[PDB]
Amino acid sequence: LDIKAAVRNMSDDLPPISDIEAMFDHLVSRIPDIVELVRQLNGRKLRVATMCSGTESPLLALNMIAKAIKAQHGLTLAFEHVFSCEIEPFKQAYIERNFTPPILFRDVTELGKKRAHTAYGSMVDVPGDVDILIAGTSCVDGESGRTFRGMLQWVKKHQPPIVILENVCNAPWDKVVEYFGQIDYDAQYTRLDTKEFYIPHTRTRVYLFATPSSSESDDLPEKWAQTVKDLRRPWSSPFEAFLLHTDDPNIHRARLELASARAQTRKTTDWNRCESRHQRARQDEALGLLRPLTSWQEAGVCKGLDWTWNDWLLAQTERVVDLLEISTLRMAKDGIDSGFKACIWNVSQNVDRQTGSSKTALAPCLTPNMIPWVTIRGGPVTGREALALQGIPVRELLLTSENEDQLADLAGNAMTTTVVGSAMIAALKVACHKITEGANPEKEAALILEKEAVDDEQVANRIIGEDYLEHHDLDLAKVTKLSEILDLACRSSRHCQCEGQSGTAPNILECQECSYRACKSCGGRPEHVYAPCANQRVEPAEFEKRFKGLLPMRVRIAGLTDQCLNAVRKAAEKSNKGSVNDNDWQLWSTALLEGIHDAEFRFRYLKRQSTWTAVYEARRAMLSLVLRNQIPEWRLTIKAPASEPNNSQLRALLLHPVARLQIDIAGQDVLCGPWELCIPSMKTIDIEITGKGELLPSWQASLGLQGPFANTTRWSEVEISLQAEDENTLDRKLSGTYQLLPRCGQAMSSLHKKRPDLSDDGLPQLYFFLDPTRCGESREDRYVFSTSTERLDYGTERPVIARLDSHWREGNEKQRKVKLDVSGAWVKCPEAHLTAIRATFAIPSSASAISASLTTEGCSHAMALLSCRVPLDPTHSESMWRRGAWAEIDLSHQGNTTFANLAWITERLPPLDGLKNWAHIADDVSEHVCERCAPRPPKIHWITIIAFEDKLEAGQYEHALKHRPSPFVVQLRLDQDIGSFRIGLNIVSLAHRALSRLPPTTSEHKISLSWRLTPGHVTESPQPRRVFILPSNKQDPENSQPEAFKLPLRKEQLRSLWWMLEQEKATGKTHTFVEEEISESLLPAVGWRAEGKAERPVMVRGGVIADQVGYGKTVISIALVAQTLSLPAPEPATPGLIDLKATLIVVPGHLSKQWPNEIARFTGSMFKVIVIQGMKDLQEKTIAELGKADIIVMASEIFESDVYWSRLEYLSAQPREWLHDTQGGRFFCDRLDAAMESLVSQTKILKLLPNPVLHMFRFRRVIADEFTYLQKKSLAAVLRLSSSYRWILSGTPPVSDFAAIRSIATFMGIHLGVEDDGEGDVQYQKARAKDQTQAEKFHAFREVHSRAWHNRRDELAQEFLNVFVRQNIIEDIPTVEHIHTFKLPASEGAVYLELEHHLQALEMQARKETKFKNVSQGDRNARLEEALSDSKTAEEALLKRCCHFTLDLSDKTQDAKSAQEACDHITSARARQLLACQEDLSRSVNQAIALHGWIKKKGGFSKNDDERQPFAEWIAFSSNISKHQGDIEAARILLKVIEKCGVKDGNIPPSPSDKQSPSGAKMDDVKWQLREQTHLLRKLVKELVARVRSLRFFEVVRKIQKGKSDAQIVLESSECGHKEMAILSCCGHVACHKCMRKAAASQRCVKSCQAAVRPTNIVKVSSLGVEGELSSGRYGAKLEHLVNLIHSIPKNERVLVFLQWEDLAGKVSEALSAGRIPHVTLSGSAKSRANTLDRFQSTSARVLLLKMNDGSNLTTANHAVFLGPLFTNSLFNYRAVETQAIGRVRRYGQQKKVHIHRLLALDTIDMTIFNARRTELKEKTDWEEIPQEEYKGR
Ligand SMILES: [Zn+2]
Ligand SMILES: [Zn+2]
Ligand SMILES: [Zn+2]
Ligand SMILES: [Zn+2]
Ligand SMILES: [Zn+2]
Repeated sequence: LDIKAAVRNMSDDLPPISDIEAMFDHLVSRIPDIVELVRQLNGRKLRVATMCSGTESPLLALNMIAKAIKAQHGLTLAFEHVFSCEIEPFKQAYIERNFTPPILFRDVTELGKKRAHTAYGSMVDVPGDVDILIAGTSCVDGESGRTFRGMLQWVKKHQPPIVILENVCNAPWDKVVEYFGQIDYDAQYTRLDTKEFYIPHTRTRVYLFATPSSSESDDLPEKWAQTVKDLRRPWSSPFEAFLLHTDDPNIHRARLELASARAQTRKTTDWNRCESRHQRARQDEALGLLRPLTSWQEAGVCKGLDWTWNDWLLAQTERVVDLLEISTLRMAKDGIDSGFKACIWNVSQNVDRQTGSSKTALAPCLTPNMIPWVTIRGGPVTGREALALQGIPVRELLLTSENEDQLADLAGNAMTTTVVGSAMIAALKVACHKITEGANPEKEAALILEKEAVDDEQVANRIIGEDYLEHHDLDLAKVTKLSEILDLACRSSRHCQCEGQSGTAPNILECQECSYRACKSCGGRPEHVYAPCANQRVEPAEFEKRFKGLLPMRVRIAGLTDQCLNAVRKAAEKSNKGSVNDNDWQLWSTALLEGIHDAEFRFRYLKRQSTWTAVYEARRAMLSLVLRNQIPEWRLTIKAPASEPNNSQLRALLLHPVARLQIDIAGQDVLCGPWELCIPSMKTIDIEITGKGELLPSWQASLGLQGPFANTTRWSEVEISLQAEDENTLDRKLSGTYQLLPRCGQAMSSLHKKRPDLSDDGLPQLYFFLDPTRCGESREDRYVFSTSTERLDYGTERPVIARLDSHWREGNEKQRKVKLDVSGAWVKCPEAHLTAIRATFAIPSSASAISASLTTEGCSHAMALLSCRVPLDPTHSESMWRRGAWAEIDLSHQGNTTFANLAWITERLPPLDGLKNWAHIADDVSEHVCERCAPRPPKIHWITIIAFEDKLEAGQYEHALKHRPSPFVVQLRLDQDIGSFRIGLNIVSLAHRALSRLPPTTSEHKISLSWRLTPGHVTESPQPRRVFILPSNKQDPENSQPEAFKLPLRKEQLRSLWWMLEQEKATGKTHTFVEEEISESLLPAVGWRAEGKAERPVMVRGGVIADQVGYGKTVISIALVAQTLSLPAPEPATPGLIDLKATLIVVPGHLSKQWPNEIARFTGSMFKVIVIQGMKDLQEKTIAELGKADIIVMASEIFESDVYWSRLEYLSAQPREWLHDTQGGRFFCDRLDAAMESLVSQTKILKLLPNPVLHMFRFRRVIADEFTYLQKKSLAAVLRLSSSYRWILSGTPPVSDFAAIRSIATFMGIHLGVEDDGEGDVQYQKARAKDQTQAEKFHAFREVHSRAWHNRRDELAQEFLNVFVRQNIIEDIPTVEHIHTFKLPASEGAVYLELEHHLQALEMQARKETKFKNVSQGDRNARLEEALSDSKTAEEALLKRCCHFTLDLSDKTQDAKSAQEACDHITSARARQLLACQEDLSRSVNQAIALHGWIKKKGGFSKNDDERQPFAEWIAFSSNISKHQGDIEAARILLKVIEKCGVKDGNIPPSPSDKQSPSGAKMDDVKWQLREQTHLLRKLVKELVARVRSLRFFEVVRKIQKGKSDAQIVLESSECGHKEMAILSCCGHVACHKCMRKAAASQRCVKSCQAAVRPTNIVKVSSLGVEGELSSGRYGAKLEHLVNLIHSIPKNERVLVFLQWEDLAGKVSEALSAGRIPHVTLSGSAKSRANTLDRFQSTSARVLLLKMNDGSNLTTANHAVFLGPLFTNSLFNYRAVETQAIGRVRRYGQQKKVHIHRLLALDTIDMTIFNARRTELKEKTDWEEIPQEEYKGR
């Protein structure tokens, strides 16, 4: 066939091919002329050089070419990756991990010179000779081609014989060939399609071979292209063969970070431009306006079909989510059910860009800016799966912390390996000559044998030990022993699709008429009849082990000779089934015998799907233990031969399993019973479907399609009829009546359930539904009639009973003839048997035998941890084992496959016990690093400053890191029929690694190295951050007294003072904290994580108090200073130093004026004090001036001052511009490091130095009084200076994570952690990743840790906390509550009453604010919403209006000042919006009439009755008062439509008209645009109706509130025939309560209201309010009760209020002056809130007006007065801000009785929220309530 015809949809004759090795094997089998390259090399080594290739698809393909060439012709050709270039750090880390090029450069522009920088920073010379070169997508771009010309300088100089490019179709290719001809290179570009070379991806890219000119009269590129376009072979395997399974540890992890990321967390764009296009499409294809995949409301309110990765759908945008709906509807109406056909959408493209509904097996182009969507999974294409569509093989990949966008970059800007391999092989073949052969074979072969002979010894001597005890022989027949296992299986199997392969989902729900289990969170759109799940859950980790003990490992089949089958068919011939044919029988029996004979099935893995299953791989078949809940069994499947066409008669008949083994429930053994064969014998039978029952909307109708699928009916039952014998031959008695289960989803919502019948009593339930084939035309999909409905996987087949014809679908007909087909007849077989089967293994089982034989500089050797011996068959054996000598196996590139073929051995071994605890030699030699296990990272140089790196040290660091001992070593051999493989850990290497990462100190301590090994380690799915708890400080004895202070210590500061004394004393305590640096190494598949650690004990005196303002931290620290006085406990000293006995405090600037005044207030005069503010005090006093001083306190700005650093460098003997920086980053840290190295020498030399620096000399004590304030520049200052004891004081301790705890511990002196920049948050990583050298940013991606190595550091941080960190946080005081409740005055109460129902009418909750382009659509929003003024949401406005009456608070130009006078403005302004509505409705009708006439100028609609017009039918229906219109609402529509244009007829031109058409032209654009105008007009009609209905309601209630003759007259307008009466909240419909309760229940009042009404709306007219009762007119009733309460307090207390609304606070502050309660408002100034709070707390102003979110001590304050409940989103944040401020007043240090007051309104949303808070807060956290007592005071 032609290539285009073939690649449009996959050829059925090309064999299915998905293995990249088989791809390239076939490609080499194509051309046999490639050996000419072997010859023209003559023993040389080919020289490749890629540039910006991305993922080295070149080298992947070329390795596979070399392996293929050897496989066919027995000829070896080698090639040496001379150098690669790549710019992006994560890309080059990926390359270095997965390939290890010997040279890897930064940028191509540099490499036109004699040397360049490699990725590391080595600056090696450019190589100079290559043979083939490949540039890429990223370099071909005087600025545009900065890279392209830079690469051309390389090409011109070095003249490579072959050059290949790769890029998009739309590139300046002619200019490329011009630039090539500039330097004499023959170039020809051609475009080629990825789908044309073996892969079902669709990508077209443009290539061009190059070669130097004048090689011949021939033009080489033309012949090259002719050969390349010959190398075409279309796709034949669906993209479902390149996809990983859904429950796969790399995909389920991808689902889990999505859920976890959502668990941590607003950006609203308007898609109004494309919205009209979406509805236009829905209108055009006649699709409905439904949303059947995910019913989406807003950005993130959607709800998928429970199996659809819903946490991804929540994160998309509205356009994408809607386009998914439009796609599923287009794919519907074509007989195709999306979600059950395997296909893929790329939904980033706008609507109508693509035709869509393409060939299902194919996949669109996966551009870097893609948002793909796998249909049948319900989720995005995982990046690892986008890399396998580029031909890259993904098994042995190393990925370390890549995003999905960062990895989509790689997968999109890649080279399809088959395509580049074809281009290379044609290029090399055509340009085979002109190659500069070496042709010296034997001198090279000698070196080849030299390298092999030296490494064959090197691997054999790497293992020491093996004298450790061998352990008892294991037999593979561990069949050691009933249905308790089979029900442990049910209790352990999967219950929520989101569970995966080891997960527990709370609140499982199980259905009836079908057993579909799902979690309560992700379940309910395909909802169907649930009930909670009964059974309790066993962990699968615990189950699987009991299962493993039940299983053999190698099994074989005994029976099934030939000619036994030849009598198996005889009995079925005697029986009524019949044998259809003999050709198929021969072709089947043949391939069955070569699958059974000579095959030892080996155990591979266990599937934890909703049913547990075990899998056994052979050479030519597979075996599966199914372990069903009912009828567990074994099924055998035979692999069809690899070289078979897709439409093969053999391959087809070898698709379903071929043999069956019913596990005997009686028998306690797994393997037992008879074997039944599925003989291939297709059968023709005739059936009679009958449709009876109620008719239901069809599947398409339920989706809401509007074409011929507008309304279509299908039956609710189906009565199936089969012939007697034609029933008896089939095993299951399948004739009955099947009830449809529409809520129970399936393909086309088709789940029919068998009714319970007779004699099928104990048997699984049989379902009948539709199941598509994941590929192929709609007419492929059929009815399954099966016994299971589980969501299967690729390569798993459904065990079905009989299939039905493919032309049934659905209907509503009475009965019809249909053809059923069944093809597999099972027949008994007793001759089959399944049979299980001097092995050893050297478990060391002696943790000390290794430790004894361990020696220093033994890093070269691998201490043997395990050995084994197992009998294999040397025949039909595979090449992992090596005959004769140990072969090592490189784990990084072969470990997954290796350990996947050894699992049948590895899962009989016992777990390595005796190794969990760690013990080893002690007092080890310190600082003796290996410099082979742990190289010294190079010194980084600094010089607008760029982090430069030292090239010379970089090269040694490179070589050393390249040559490091692999911590685990695996070796295998097959000497004589007995395979022996061993595992060894390089323990001393781990210890040497951990030794290096532990910085040296001048300590008299010696570390101890140790090591441990833990089995069973499993990779960890994400959990949330661990919170860090601080221990209390009350359980200890209290220090007696300070014997100096004049004031007591309140009995809760004594218990902490004793704690500060005991540590600065440090009784006993050879060492306090043990700093532990661990290093690890993973052996994944076996599961061992072997970790070795170094411990250093350190003894340090001090801690962090971490206590909040209003606590006597200052008092307690002056106490600790007084106690240890004249007591010279600190022993050590630098040999040259100026140590004093003073103590130092570091405090911020505005808190320094405090501290000496508290010594003065307290004892004072018992020790000399010096405070220093400002630099010109350090100049003032010398060293002997500063002498004889006990306590010194410094402002933090002294370090931030730069004359301080000038003095520091002057005493450091540095140049005067050294240490002179304005940014204070990592560079200034080195400027400190060198200086501090200088200080020790300077002070070692040699007083009264006039201007000393604090950093030069040593203290008795340093106290960091605030640790979170100290800026990033001045923190480094306070981290250096030395002291005998270390104290940190802080109101807020920075204890949020490890990176925050480490900042404290560095001040302490501990070294609990090391930097890695892979542990912080995504935010925090960036602020440090801007300071990284370009090589460090690369080194971060190179190595990654285990998420257990972080948890252990978390544990060590917690252990640091529990020793050095205390916190005093438990009822201090009587905390009483006083719920004050309002009566509604109805002077402003009714003002409130109109708001909630006005907002109910307009149904607007919040003001949305987004990007509006349409000037006449955005203003209609800014005006409609304008009534909810000065606020964000309905709750906020309702609270503001229940606190105080006012239309709106931002505009103070007009002031109501009274309740009725405010109602006046309410009525006036609301009539104003009514007129605004009618006048927007004015201009809109005119524009509609004009656009209507725009059809008329063109002339009719091409027919008198071409179509009904939306606008026309809206007229003459909105133009009468007949029906579907308010009693009085619509009479005001005629007054506005007729005045423009009268009766329906004519009036084509408008009476005023400015622009007849805003308007290229389509004549359908304006048509459907007029339709949109009709819809908008209907909308506007609705708001008019609401506006007038609410107006009538409010004027009615204001009538009673006025209480006059009009009130009584319209009171007697009851209209209910009666004359106590309730009012409708929607309009004035005063009809009596007696009938009107039934009116509101029946949802229809007596009138011709107009809209349905709720019984909760009703109010009693006598219950509205009484007038003249209380003067609630001057201000809000809340404000006057506030005045009353604050009057009622005694004058001597203190009051604070919160004011949760700052807008309301402006009015509250003014109204408080009416009560004349002098107040502070906490505003009016910036940064002068310090004086705000110093006021009235130094001693005046009583009451404070807080903000409820705007560290200060409120100890003077006694009464909190909340003034209305706070409005907030989450209960967590509610309680956080609620216990906070409840904490601000009575935290500690208070000698009062705290009272909490609430001013709430009885009939108001404020109580509606208060009840919601109370009735839910007591359940969660079991929050402690406070006693409630009525405030009587004064
Ligand atoms: Zn779920
Ligand atoms: Zn159900
Ligand atoms: Zn070492
Ligand atoms: Zn009545
Ligand atoms: Zn009414």
